[PDB]
Amino acid sequence: ALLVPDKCKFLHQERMDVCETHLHWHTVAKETCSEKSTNLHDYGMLLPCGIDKFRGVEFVCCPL
Repeated sequence: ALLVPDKCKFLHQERMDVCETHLHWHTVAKETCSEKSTNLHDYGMLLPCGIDKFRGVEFVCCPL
């Protein structure tokens, strides 16, 4: 479980049809925080579908 601090927002994204890399998900997360002028505070991999493969990510974006 992730603590959500200092008025940051919690976001999850999950696609049954998708089994992708950590590298993929870290970018998605980072591009989503970035897109709203907020930083990626940290993240977590959802549903292992293989070595370095997952179907989702949860993450925390904080205000600049």
